Amino acid sequence: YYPPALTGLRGSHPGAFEVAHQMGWEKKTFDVDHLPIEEEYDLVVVGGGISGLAAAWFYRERHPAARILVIENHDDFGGHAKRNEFQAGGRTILGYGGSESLQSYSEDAKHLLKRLGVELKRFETAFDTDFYPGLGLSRAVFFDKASFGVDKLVSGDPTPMVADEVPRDRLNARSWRAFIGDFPLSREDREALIALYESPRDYLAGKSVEEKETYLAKTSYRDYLLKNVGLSETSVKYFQGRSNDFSALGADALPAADAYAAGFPGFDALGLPDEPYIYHFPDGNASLARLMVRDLIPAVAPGRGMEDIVMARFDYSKLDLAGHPVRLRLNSTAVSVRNRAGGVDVGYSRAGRLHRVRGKHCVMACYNMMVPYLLRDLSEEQAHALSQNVKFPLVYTKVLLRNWQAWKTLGIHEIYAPTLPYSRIKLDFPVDLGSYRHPRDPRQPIGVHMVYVPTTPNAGMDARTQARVGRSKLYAMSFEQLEKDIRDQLQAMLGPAGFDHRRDITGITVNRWSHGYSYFMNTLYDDEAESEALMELARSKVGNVAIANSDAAWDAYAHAAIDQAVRAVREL
Ligand SMILES: Cc1cc2nc3c(=O)[nH]c(=O)nc-3n(C[C@H](O)[C@H](O)[C@H](O)COP(=O)(O)OP(=O)(O)OC[C@H]3O[C@@H](n4cnc5c(N)ncnc54)[C@H](O)[C@@H]3O)c2cc1C
Ligand code: HEM
Repeated sequence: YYPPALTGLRGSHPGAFEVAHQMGWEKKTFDVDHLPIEEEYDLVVVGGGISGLAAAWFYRERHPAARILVIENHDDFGGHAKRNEFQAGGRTILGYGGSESLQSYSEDAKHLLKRLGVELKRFETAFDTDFYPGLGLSRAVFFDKASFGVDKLVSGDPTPMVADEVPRDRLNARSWRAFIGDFPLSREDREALIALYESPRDYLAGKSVEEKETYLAKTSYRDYLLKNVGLSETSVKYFQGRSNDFSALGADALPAADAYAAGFPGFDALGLPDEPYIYHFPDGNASLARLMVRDLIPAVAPGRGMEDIVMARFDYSKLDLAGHPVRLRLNSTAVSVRNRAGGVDVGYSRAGRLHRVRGKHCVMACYNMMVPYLLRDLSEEQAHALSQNVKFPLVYTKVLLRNWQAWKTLGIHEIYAPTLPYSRIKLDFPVDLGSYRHPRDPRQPIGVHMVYVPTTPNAGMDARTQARVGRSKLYAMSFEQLEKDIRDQLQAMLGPAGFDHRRDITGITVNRWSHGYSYFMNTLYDDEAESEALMELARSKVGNVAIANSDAAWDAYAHAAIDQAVRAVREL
């Protein structure tokens, strides 16, 4: 029993969500008040992600002898932080199923990393930052026939990005004029894009700095480019999907002020008033989850420290052993949380069967939108606040390739596709850590990472609706349909250099994050003071039940997941 080696439809896989959807969609309720209490703990944690795991860890630090149960509905621990594995040519090749890297922090977060043996500066040498640039490789843009008239792959992209692992002097980029000159657009559209970089103008002339800023927070980037810079509808399509990965929506939902702060073009002349993105374990932040699980339940794997975790062998049969004071219980959907007698009764469903356990304390570390269906003591106001945290769907696909000669031939290590389902397609980060060595030889297998976000661009939707509609679209897609999109797009982009998707793909893992990033405050649709009041109301302590998850901070980062766990534990 070893989830990390599974391929196919992963992420929120079949079996993880059905009981939750009976509560959320059908309003079925699962009461356990008539069942005997089976087990008793000091702390019961709902949700086995980084935040739930952190809550167990900090609670135990404060209560060394604590008995702790973690209830988790996926078939593996870690939530968004999942380890993916491939086998090729005798060796394991690692990938990240979701939460990707760390930055370089509260004292509590520092204290957690140190106690786990995570030295952040180790990545200065573990991340092979000059590997792809040293091979002469650059980032490219892929234009699709349907949108631009013809398929064209344009390399040498100098566009600077928010979470950039490439040293800026090492982009192997061309000039804006040279690079844009190759765009499959009319001469007029190319001149207009080029002038965007070569000859910025004050497109908001007349307005003071304060009025410009107000305007930019209430105007989408797309509209700013359309109405103020004057780019054509065909030009702006170049920008449509650039924000898909880091914000979970396209340029039509990106506030222009947020585009400015992300380094997007168009603002240099308005008169308005970086760190290497290399903190990446070979399986992403699943290492952080695995680190905590081993530290919490030492029978699961041997060793200690950030080096040997990478290839440590986890025995899942040791996760949920009684007597062991910390127990992690997978494939288990919590359905009921109720204060009683200075304790908390927790009900969960497992293989269709209901169970009841007790803790003195409870931390709700699951999706915040799930909490109203579980916590029976919520006022209507707080339940409603919780339900306003509408999470964004994302899909992170791992693809194993026989070789990557087609990438070498095309001179690329990463593609941006403005309008296709997958907007980000890249050879995986080259990272050597512990006994794991990143693939090096283009004749040999390598992992590809690629990001698909089911946005509905230019429809007039607010962000919450784009999120919910995105989930409807994902729900309506079989694994077969997802696989076709992968193979169709890889074939169209790499086909010209000899790629053959049927011959050259030797593994596919689709991590379906239907409930991906936490909601965050979007100044195009939300009022800041109202949004903050909703946030603080939603995470309010309820008796002996505290609420965590990154959701509780409206902030989709592993460090928010840790700090919300810390706050929750201290309240208890
Ligand atoms: C695709 C993607 C990429 C990301 N990349 C990064 C990155 O590079 N850096 C970064 O800092 N952050 C990143 N994140 C943010 C990520 O959400 C956090 O880093 C962290 O993984 C979230 O931890 P969590 O514990 O808050 O939530 P989760 O990981 O979502 O854990 C909550 C868990 O509770 C479970 N649960 C829900 N309902 C129930 C129930 N009724 N009973 C039991 N369990 C339940 C859920 O299924 C889930 O497994 C990324 C997120 C996504 C989706
Ligand atoms: C990949 C699998 C999934 C798909 C395709 C999916 C799809 C959807 C859709 C279309 C909705 C309605 C739109 C919305 O309100 O956001 C929804 C809502 C919801 N989902 Fe999921 N979902 C999945 C997984 C999960 C998981 C893993 C959980 C919890 C563990 C979950 C719990 C819920 C709940 C509770 C709601 C109700 C939201 C509310 O009432 O506020 N779903 N999902």
